[PDB]
Amino acid sequence: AEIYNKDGNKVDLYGKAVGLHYFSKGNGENSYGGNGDMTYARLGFKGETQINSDLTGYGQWEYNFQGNNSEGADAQTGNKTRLAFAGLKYADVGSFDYGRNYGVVYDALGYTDMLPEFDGDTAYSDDFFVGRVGGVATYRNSNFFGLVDGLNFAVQYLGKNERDTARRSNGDGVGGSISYEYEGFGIVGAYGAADRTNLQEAQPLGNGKKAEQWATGLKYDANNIYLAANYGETRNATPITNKFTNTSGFANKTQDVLLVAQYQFDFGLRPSIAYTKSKAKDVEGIGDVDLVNYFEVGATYYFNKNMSTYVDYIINQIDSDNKLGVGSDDTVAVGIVYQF
Amino acid sequence: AEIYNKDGNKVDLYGKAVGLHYFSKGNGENSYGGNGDMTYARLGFKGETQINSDLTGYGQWEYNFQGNNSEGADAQTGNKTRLAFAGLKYADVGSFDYGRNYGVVYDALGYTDMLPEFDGDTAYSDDFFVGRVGGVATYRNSNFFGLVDGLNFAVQYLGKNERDTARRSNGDGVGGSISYEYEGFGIVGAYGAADRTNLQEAQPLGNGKKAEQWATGLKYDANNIYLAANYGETRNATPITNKFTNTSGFANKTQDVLLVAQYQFDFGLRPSIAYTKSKAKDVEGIGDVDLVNYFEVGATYYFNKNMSTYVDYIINQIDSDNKLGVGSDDTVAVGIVYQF
Amino acid sequence: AEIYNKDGNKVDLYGKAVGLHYFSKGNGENSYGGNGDMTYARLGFKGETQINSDLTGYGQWEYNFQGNNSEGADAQTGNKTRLAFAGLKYADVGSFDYGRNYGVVYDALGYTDMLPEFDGDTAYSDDFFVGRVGGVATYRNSNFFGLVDGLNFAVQYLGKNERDTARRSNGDGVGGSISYEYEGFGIVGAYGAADRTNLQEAQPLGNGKKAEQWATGLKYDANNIYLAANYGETRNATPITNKFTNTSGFANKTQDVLLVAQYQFDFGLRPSIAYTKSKAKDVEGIGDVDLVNYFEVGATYYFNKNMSTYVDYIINQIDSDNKLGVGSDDTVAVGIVYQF
Repeated sequence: AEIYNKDGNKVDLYGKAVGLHYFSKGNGENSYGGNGDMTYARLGFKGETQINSDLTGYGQWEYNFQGNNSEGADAQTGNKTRLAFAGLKYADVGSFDYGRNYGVVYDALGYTDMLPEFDGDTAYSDDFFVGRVGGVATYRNSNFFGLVDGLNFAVQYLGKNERDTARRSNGDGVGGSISYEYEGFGIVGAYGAADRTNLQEAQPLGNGKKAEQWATGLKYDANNIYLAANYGETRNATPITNKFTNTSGFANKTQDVLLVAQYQFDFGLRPSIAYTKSKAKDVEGIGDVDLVNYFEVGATYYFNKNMSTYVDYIINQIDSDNKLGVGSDDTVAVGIVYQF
Repeated sequence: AEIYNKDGNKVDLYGKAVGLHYFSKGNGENSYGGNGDMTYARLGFKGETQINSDLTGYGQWEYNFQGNNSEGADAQTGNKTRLAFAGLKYADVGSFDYGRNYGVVYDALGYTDMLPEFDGDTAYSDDFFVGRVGGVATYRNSNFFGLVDGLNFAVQYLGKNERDTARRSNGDGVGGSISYEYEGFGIVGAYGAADRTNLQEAQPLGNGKKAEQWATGLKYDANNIYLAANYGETRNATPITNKFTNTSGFANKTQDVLLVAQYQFDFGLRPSIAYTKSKAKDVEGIGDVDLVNYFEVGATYYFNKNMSTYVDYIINQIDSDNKLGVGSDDTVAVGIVYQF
Repeated sequence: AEIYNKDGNKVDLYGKAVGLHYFSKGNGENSYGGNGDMTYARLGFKGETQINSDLTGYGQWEYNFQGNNSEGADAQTGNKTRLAFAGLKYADVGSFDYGRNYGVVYDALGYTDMLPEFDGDTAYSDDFFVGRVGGVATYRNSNFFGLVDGLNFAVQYLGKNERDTARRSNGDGVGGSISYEYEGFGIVGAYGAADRTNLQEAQPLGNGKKAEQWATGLKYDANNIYLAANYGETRNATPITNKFTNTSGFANKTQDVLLVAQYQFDFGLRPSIAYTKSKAKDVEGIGDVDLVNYFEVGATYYFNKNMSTYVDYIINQIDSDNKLGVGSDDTVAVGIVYQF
C-alpha cells in the first residue's frame, strides 16, 4: 500500500499475514512439503523518487518473519531478508541496481513460479543465478533503448560470496537474459556461469570449477488464461543431499521441466494445474535420480486484492525407491492470506 | 495508527518504544522480575478489508524487538513474533482465523492481565491454551448468531507443535470458552485439553498423557472502575523448574487466583492494586509449592493516548524457603512509553 | 517520511536500502574495511506527541537488517536494534529519555562522524559513552533554561550492563557534556567515567577498575562548508585485540584525532577529505601501537533527498609492522542509497 507520496517520492509499505498449514502423512519427513503449521508474515518497502523527468531512483527491502516458532530459543528460525537493493533508471537507457536481488535466470523461471502455495522448485535461494542471491549488480534494458517495442535484456554481475557453507556460497560470475513479449506472448532465454568456491569444490558430490544454469521459457498470458512452460539445465549448480549417506554437494547435471496452466474466473476462483520434473544426471554414486517429480492441482479464491485463500495439492510422482531419499508422499497446503 | 484506508482496506501500522528499568536487590536472580534495563519496542500491523457488506477479511502481525541487547552476538536475544494470523468474519455467522494467536483460555485470563508492567502470571507463552501459541484455528461467535445480545463463544483447534523443547511443545487439542457481558459486567468460563508430546512426557516432572487448563473470570468494567478476578486450575500444563536440581517439567496440578482493582482518574492517573497466587500441587518430590505469590501496587499516568509512564511494584509474598527456588525478592518497574 | 499526523501525534516511518560493496585486496582480512558485498537496510520510527503546549513526549526505534546474508543459517548475522527509547521534553526545562541511545561523549564525536561511508572510528558501539549503549538515562538542556541562547548541556546516567562478553559489558557511570554554538560555530567538551565489570577486568589487556573517555570538538558549519575536528582520550575503554596472540582487552590509554573537511556544491556533489588517527599507549606487552591511522577522500552525490551514491576511499596509513595485527590495506566503498 502506498503510505507516502509527496515531493516526487512515493513509498509503498507492503506486507501480509499468511495463516498456513501443511497436511502430509507421517512426520512429513518422507513427504513433499513436510507437515503442520507454516504460518508466516512479510513486511517490506518499495521506494521510488523522481530525480527529474528521465531519472528515477528506487529501493526495496522485503523481510520474512516466520509465524510458526515459539517465543523461546527458536523464535528466529526461518526469518530473513529476501530482497535489499537500491538502483536507478534513466530514460530509455536502462536501469541498474545492486544488492540482494533475483538472479537473471529467474527472468525465465519466473514464468512457472505461479503455483498457489508451492514456490517454483528449481528457483532455489543463494544458488547462483536461479533465485535470490547476495551482491548482484544488474543492468536491464527495455524496448531495446526504446527502439524495439517489447525487446528487453539484462546482464548481471555476481560478486563472490564466500559463506561458511558450500551451499550458500558462490564465486564470481556473469549472467544475462533476453526476452521478447508481443501481445500476450512471451519468450525468454537466460544463462549464467560462475566460479565455484574452494568449499563448494571440497564437497563430496558434484565435480567442476565452474557452475552453469540456463533456462528458457514460453508463456501465453492473456484472456484470463495463463499457460507457462520452462525448460532448463544446470551443471554443478543444483544442491542435492543423499539422505542415506548424509552426503551433500551439487548435481553434476540436471534437466528441469515445468509447465503451468491456470484460469482466472471473473468471480475470483483461479484454478491451477501444473507439472514439474527435475532429474539429476551422473550423481557421483547413484547415476540418474529424480529430484522433483509431481503434479499439482489447486485453486486460489480472491475475495479481493487484500484477501484470498487457497488449497494447493501436490501429487508427488517421486517413488519410494528414490536413491537420494527424496520424499515420495503427498502434501496439501491450505492457507488464508491477508495483505496490503 | 491508521496509515492506510482506501478502497475498503485499511491498514493500521502500530508500535511502541518502551524505556524500561527493573530495580531488584542482588543480581535480580532471587527477585521476582530480575534487575536492570528492560527497554524494548514493538511493531505490528492490523489489516482489515471489506470484501462486501457482510464479509470482512483481516490479518495481524506483531513483533517484539528487545532494546537491551548489545549490537554484538546477543543482538537478537529476546526478539520474536508474538502474533501472526489472517482470518475472515461473516455477517452474524462468526469469525475464523488461523495462525499464531491467543489460546482460548486466555479469553478468561485476559480479565486480570491489566497490571501496569508485569504480564498476567499464569498467561504463559507456548503453553497450550493460556497464552500465545502457534497453529491455532479459532472460531468465535458473537451475540449468539445475533439472537442473544451479549452472548459469545469460541472453540479452538490446536495443531500439534513438536518443538526441540518439551516446554515449547504441544500435542493436538481442542478448547472452547463461553462468556457473557451485560452492562459493565462480564463473566467467562474457558477450558481446553491437549495431547502431550513424547518429549513433554520424557520430562522428570509432571505425569500424564493429556494436559488441561480452565479458568473462569468475573469482571465489573465501567464508571472509571475496573475490578477483575480469575480462578482456574491446570493439570500437567504449567511449566516449572526446580532451581536446585536443575529439573524441569510441568506441575501435576495448580490452583491459580488473580484479583485486580483499578481506577482511572479523569486527569490521567490509573492506580492499580492486585493479588496473584498460583500454587503447584503434588510436584514430584516437593509436594505443594507456591509458584507465584505476591501483591502489586502501581500507577500509570496517561499524558495522552501516545504517552504514559508508570511504576509497578511487586510485593513478593513468596518465601525464601520455597522448595523450587522460586525467587522471594521484590521488584520495582519504572517505564516510559511512547506509542502509536 | 511522516506517514501519520492527526490529533497532535505525528509518526515518521523511515528507512533506507543501501546497495554497498567494499573493494580491498586479498581476502580483506588485512585491509581497513574488509571486502565484498556489504548491502543492508534500515527501518525505524520516530514518534512525537504534543501532550499540551509545553510538553512533548516522543520515542524512537531504529533497526539494522543486513542484506549480505544467505537465507540460510546465517540469515540473521549482523542484524540489530540500534536505538530504542522514549522520553519527554518540557518547555524550557529540558528533556529526558531512557533506553538504548547515544552515549554523551558522542555529543562531541558526532562532529567528525561525517565520512560518506566509513563510520567515525572512535565512536564504537556498546563501549561506554562513545557510541550507542543500552540503558542510559539522559537529561539535556537547551539554551540554558532559555536564558542563554546557544548554550546546551547534558548529563547521563549509565546503568550497569553485565553481558556475556567483556567487550559488550559496562558498570555504572555518569557522563556529561557542554557545547556552545554561535553562528556556524560549535565547540563541545564531553566526559564520562564508568565502573568496569569483573569480566572486563578478568581480561588480559587493560588495567583499572574505572573506565574514562572525554573528547572535545570544534566545528565550522555554514556556507556549504563543513570543517570539523575532534580530539579526545580514553583509559581502559577502547577495545583492542592482538591478532597474533588472539588476546583481547581494552587499551590502557589512547589519544584520538579526527579532522574532516567537506563542501556541498549546489548541484549535489559533496566531496570529503578526512584524517583519523588513534593510538593506544602502554598496551600490556606491545607499548605504543596505532589502532586507526589513515586519510580518507570521497564524494557523495545527492540526486535529491531520497537518492544518492558515493565512493569513499581509505588511504590506510597503518603499516604492515603494526604489532596488534591491525590491517594495513586500503578499502574503497561504493554505495547506492535510496531512502525515505
